[PDB]
Amino acid sequence: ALPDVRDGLKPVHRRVLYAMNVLGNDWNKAYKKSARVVGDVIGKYHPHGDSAVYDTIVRMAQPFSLRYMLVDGQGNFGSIDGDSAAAMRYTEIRLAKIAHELMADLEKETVDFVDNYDGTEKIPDVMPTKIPNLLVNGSSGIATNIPPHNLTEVINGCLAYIDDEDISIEGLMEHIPGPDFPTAAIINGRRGIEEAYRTGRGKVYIRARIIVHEIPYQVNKARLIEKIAELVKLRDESDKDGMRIVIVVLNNLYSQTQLQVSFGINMVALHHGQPKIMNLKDIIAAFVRHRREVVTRRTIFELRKARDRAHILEALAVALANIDPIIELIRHAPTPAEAKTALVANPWQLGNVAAMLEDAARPEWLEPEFGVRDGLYYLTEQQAQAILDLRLQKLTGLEHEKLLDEYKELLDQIAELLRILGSADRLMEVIREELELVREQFGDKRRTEI
Amino acid sequence: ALPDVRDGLKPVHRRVLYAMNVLGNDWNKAYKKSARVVGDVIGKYHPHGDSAVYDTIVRMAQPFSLRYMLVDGQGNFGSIDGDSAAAMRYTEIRLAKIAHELMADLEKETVDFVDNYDGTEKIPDVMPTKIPNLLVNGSSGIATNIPPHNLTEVINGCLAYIDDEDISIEGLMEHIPGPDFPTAAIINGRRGIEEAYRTGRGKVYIRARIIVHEIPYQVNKARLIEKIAELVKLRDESDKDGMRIVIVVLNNLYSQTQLQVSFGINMVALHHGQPKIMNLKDIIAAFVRHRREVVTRRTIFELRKARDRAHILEALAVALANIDPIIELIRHAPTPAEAKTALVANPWQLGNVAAMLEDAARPEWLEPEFGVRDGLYYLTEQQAQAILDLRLQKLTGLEHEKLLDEYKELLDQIAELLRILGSADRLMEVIREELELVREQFGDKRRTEI
Ligand SMILES: CC(=O)O[C@@H]1[C@@H](C)O[C@@H](c2ccc3c(c2O)[C@H](O)[C@]24O[C@@]2(C3=O)[C@@]2(O)C(=O)C=C(C)C[C@@]2(O)C[C@@H]4O)C[C@H]1OC(=O)/C=C/C=C/C=C/C=C/C(=O)Nc1c(O)c2ccc(O)c(Cl)c2oc1=O
Ligand SMILES: CC(=O)O[C@@H]1[C@@H](C)O[C@@H](c2ccc3c(c2O)[C@H](O)[C@]24O[C@@]2(C3=O)[C@@]2(O)C(=O)C=C(C)C[C@@]2(O)C[C@@H]4O)C[C@H]1OC(=O)/C=C/C=C/C=C/C=C/C(=O)Nc1c(O)c2ccc(O)c(Cl)c2oc1=O
Repeated sequence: ALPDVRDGLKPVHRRVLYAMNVLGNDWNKAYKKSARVVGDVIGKYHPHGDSAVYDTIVRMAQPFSLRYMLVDGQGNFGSIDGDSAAAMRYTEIRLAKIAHELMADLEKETVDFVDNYDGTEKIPDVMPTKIPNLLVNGSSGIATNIPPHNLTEVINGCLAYIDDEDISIEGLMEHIPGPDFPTAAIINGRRGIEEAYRTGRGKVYIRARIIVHEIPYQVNKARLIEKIAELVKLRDESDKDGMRIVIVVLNNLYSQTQLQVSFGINMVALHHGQPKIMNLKDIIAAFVRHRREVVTRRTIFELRKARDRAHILEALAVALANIDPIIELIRHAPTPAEAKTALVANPWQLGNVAAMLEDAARPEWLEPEFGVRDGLYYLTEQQAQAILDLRLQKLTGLEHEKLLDEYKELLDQIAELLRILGSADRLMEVIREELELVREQFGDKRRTEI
Repeated sequence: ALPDVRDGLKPVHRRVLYAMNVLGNDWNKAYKKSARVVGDVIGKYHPHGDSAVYDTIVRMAQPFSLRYMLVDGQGNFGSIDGDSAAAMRYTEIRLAKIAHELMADLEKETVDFVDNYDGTEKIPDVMPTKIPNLLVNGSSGIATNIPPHNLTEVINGCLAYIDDEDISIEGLMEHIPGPDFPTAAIINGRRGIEEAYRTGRGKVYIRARIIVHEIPYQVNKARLIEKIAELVKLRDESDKDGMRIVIVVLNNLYSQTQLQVSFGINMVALHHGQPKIMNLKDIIAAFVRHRREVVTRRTIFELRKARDRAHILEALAVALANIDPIIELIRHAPTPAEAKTALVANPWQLGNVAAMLEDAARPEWLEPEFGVRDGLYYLTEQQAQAILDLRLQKLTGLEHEKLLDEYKELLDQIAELLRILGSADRLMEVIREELELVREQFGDKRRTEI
């Protein structure tokens, strides 16, 4: 019921986006019918059959609901007049490009996973988000009430915090002057913004921009129009190219109608598994600390993966340099178990890959009796099984070359990853550069006037 | 909305059972949560989110609903008193053993498949059922109304029809004297049974077996009890070990209460894509004709599959008999494309598999320039790619032996399949023997007294 402070998501949102990721329902592939994603979420992650899962998909696609849409939707996803989306069998969805940034590096052991409801699947506890989504898209529930914000502004605030962790709320507000609604309009109550940013709680007012061009966030246009007719105890000329409501009285309309509304900001989020009231700085610090954890864990993962792969490739290169005796050995083995034991029994000469093979690339788990030792290769059982799994086409010149090239590139990736892990400065710089690139790729203009 | 005469299923039932088959949710594996199957059905086959999919799962598991349950359910699936099943996240299901007979040989091109709703999946149009499910489990909908029947009886009727296609309705009724309800009780109206079997339509009456031990099919026990209290302008002592309702008056109760109900038999099913009223003989003939189509198509499929596999294995055996020159060829090939062209360029000597290799096993699509020709093997490109895909462990003695043994068994399977396809007598005998085995494995005692 409360969003996680780190990714801004509640469980239902996270389960939806996760299912889309697992489906490969990517920004650069064909749309899928909404029903497919709904069915996957219901069966694997959120085993309830009411309207919440599809409702969440629909909200995440509506440009009048989310400041940065997380779902790219095609078809009828409803309108600001409150009409419903078409049924899930008709609408088409895929991940928005920015949703890939929310889930960047999820496959790289960057976040803890928890059991799904039947213990057959894992689900991330939180997304390894590059986007400060809690602030930029906001959240509500009945309690928390966090308005959306401009991504450029929020990223600038994160970077200012990284530069000076003692930055004041006033300092942060030089970069983040207030909320930014997808529906634009006007905010009127600067003290309310400051009190929210300082304490977590502050009430602000949102005013429409007689011709009405923009209305407050979360106001239903058709209901607004009916409300005006009822108080009159007007035409809607809006279209695809923008909103246009046609109607002294204006101040009166602002006084008794949703042409002005209050927004009670109440920044409550899950923080270390507990609900907590959080100010602007708490929220930014939590996001930054999350980036530190993610990037560290990612770098460790990549280093491990690269060493593991390089280790398998060493075996393959040695076998392919010793192809005749390898074949002679396997052909005379009664069974695959005996071939594997014969492979590991006696070390192998390195041949023309000697220079290429001769500590940085050794997996940390590899005991000292294995690997290159005195110009000879001592294979593990796993390495022997990889030789036994080699297809005959890997003996052709090009496939042999590709393996050697892959090994060489891994050696360079490993040296680089060690330099990064070994340097707090490098690691912090990766974090910053990632934020800055997010700003360059996805940052847009402010819409709401403060 | 109407069941297919051949499998007795409506689309929703077929989509449920199909999803369970695709999931591998088999009788001899662990139960899965109902929600998983629901989610898969909704996402892939039946993209509507109301109660129908789960309701269908629940009905198929209830021993008071289906004469032969198609779902094996564990947990609370509701009762004859009309209480609801527990929610889908709590109940556990797998296919009943007999449901595997309903879908036997589905993977062997035995039935036509149709597009699912988004054109990303195939769904069978009908199941290749060994079970005459329309009769044994019945159907209803608002119209068709077909009561359930005893499997032993119905199979005996099918076999009697196969022996004499001119069998009369009276002849069939020597094997099938009437319906058989899962809830037992008593049928009172033999003319109604005969008129239904002769014409498709007949009305019959079902009577409870004061102590009530059995009640009519589709009667809710709790509602029956309330109905008796209302007319009285009694205790339920039923338990896990059987039904027991405790209450001259009896005849009166039979006259004004569901201790007796009418069942209007109306045997309407889909037949060649059209709704048709069908008599007993029409229904049996349709099932038998379906078995003829299935077994023919299955036999053709197996023959094709076996020839295809044998053809790939011939290439592998020849390569493994020529392992040195094969390796020399591939090692000196600049790329896998050049290795493949070199493999196919020149025919191969047969070596010690000559006797084993030397028309019955040739795929029907294989042009005469390929295969064994004058003691030499001419490879296709596909066969060359299979050699290139061979893992080094296939050179060990045991893996080499397993390949040769597989080829030998395929040769014998192919000779047998040709004998069957070539003989209407053999083919009809397979059909009969399959029915008889169904009767032996799944046949049980009559429950309802006529
Ligand atoms: C507290 C509560 O509501 O409990 C519900 C309970 C009463 O009912 C459960 C339920 C309903 C119906 C059925 C079921 C249920 O469990 C049987 O599971 C059932 O599915 C039912 C069936 O009908 C069957 O009968 C049925 O009828 C249909 C189907 C398909 C299946 C079934 O045959 C069988 C099955 O057993 C769902 C259950 O819901 C849950 O467990 C969890 C709900 C989570 C909702 C989160 C909503 C979030 C909204 C939200 O965040 N608003 C947002 C914002 O304000 C918001 C603001 C800013 C912003 O940026 C964002 Cl992104 C925002 O995003 C937002 O989403
Ligand atoms: C004619 C009709 O009823 O149309 C329905 C239409 C009115 O409503 C459709 C529908 C309902 C709800 C929703 C939807 C629908 O399309 C949105 O698809 C929706 O799912 C809805 C949502 O709530 C969402 O809002 C929602 O609220 C919940 C979820 C999870 C998804 C959504 O957020 C979004 C989604 O767009 C379903 C739609 O149903 C169908 O298309 C097909 C229904 C087939 C039913 C077959 C029942 C068979 C019973 C039967 O055979 N009885 C049996 C016997 O008597 C019987 C007798 C003997 C025997 O042996 C057997 Cl086996 C027997 O078996 C039997 O089954």
